[PDB]
Amino acid sequence: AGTSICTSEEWQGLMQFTLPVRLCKEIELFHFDIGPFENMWPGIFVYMVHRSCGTSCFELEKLCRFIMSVKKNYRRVPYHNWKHAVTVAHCMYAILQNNHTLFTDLERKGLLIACLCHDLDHRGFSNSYLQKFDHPLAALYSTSTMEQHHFSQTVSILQLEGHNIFSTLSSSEYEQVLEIIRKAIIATDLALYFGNRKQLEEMYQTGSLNLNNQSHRDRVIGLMMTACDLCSVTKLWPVTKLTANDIYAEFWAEGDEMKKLGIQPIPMMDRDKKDEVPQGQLGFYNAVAIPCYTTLTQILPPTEPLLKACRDNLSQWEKVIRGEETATWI
Ligand SMILES: Cc1cc(C)nc(N)n1
Ligand code: NI
Ligand code: NI
Repeated sequence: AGTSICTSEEWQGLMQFTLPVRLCKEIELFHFDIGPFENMWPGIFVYMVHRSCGTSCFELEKLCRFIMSVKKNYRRVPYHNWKHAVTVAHCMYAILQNNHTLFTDLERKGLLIACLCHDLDHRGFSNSYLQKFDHPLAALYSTSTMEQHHFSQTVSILQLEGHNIFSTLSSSEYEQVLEIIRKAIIATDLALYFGNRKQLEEMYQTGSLNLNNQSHRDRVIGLMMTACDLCSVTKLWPVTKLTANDIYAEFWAEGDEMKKLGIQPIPMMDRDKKDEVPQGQLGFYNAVAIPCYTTLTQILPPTEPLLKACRDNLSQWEKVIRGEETATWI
């Protein structure tokens, strides 16, 4: 109920934080895994905003209140949580650093914020669930149901006293950035991704793609959002594999609720069907991740390491299917 607000101790604590020097180098790399540095996550986000957008892009007090309140509005769910938020934001930073002047200052700040915020107040339930059982959210938001909620939650956070990090923008740039953020968040609806990716592939292959064309820009940004949302699949295998455990933990909890409502869940969400997971992952990589990073690499060549990593993980799932797994810890 209502929007949660960070404590003074929380945001002041973040203000005083300094990132260990060794990580400054690592954070630049696509494969960087935030996993082992939980206490540093919010500081890691400040760092990325500061490197990408300058230490004066936002008032530091407002930025630190914003970040710690964002954290407090992620729920303690197995996957769509704070850790996922910072991970997605880190992928965006890496894409932007490698593609820096293709994007405006306003686009970089909006996108880094959009990624941090893009799953705000996720409950561990899919759009499929919300719509199947007519959750109130589905009444309010007929398509892209959770994504429209994530955007609404973002704007609610900006509206907290002292949290409006975009207040100092010109009224016109203010409207532009909220639009950048809205579009970016809505684009994290995977339902939209299939069409977007297909469109982009065609525009690329015919050579009509034009980043001076706002609709094209929006689409490229959309695909960047997908690439970042799915970046678990671009990490080193052990990291990818542990993250998959958390994702399925959420799926099986949803499947359980469906069973209570008289409906057998899709196999992916069925905890009595774990034998099908390796094949399910294969389908996911072949249908979603591989094409995503393939097209992104065509459009932004510096993102190639994402695609190489995703390819290596596909291979690992293939090995699992064939019975070639080595030891795994959970
Ligand atoms: C977000 C997501 C969803 C699925 C089915 N697999 C993976 N790896 N990631
Ligand atoms: Ni989402
Ligand atoms: Ni997400």
